[PDB]
Amino acid sequence: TSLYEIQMLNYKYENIQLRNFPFGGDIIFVRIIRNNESIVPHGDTQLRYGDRLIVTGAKEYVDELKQELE
Amino acid sequence: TSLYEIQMLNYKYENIQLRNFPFGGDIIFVRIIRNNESIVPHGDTQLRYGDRLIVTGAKEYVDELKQELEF
Ligand SMILES: Nc1ncnc2c1ncn2[C@@H]1O[C@@H]2COP(=O)(O)O[C@H]3[C@@H](O)[C@H](n4cnc5c(N)ncnc54)O[C@@H]3COP(=O)(O)O[C@H]2[C@H]1O
Repeated sequence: TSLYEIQMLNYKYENIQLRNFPFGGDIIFVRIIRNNESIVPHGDTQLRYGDRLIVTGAKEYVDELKQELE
Repeated sequence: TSLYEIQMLNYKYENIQLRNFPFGGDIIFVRIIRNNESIVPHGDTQLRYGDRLIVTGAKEYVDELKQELEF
């Protein structure tokens, strides 16, 4: 698998924009599924509680990010 | 999530930075496969001749990118 899904269930990251997010490693947000819509994420895209994040990167950082976010 | 592969066959864009690419649409480069390895693309990342660009986004702009990069 190369596309992983992570739930954004951490209140500490609400309204935090991708351009300021402190990534656990080399990761790109491929899509964010929010309110039944699939968004192509960019720098000023803000995380929201309940977001379904579709991410790609090495399993390590993905796992790392997963722990912090959900 | 649809991903599309685009070959970087246009020397016009070689060495150009992702932060400096003129995007005319809603698109993200999910992966670049370069020198037999699969890499995660960022702002500094350069397009290099022969790159296999894996992209996601508005299909209309994917199509324009394919014109620019591999036609
Ligand atoms: N995979 C990709 N596909 C297409 N273009 C790409 C790209 N990765 C980087 N870029 C382009 O480079 C900018 C520079 O990227 P950078 O990684 O330095 O700087 C970024 C980055 O760390 C964060 N960001 C934006 N989108 C992101 C994403 N999908 N995943 C992770 N971080 C993102 O916001 C900073 C400013 O974002 P902004 O989009 O307004 O500005 C973008 C975008 O035009």
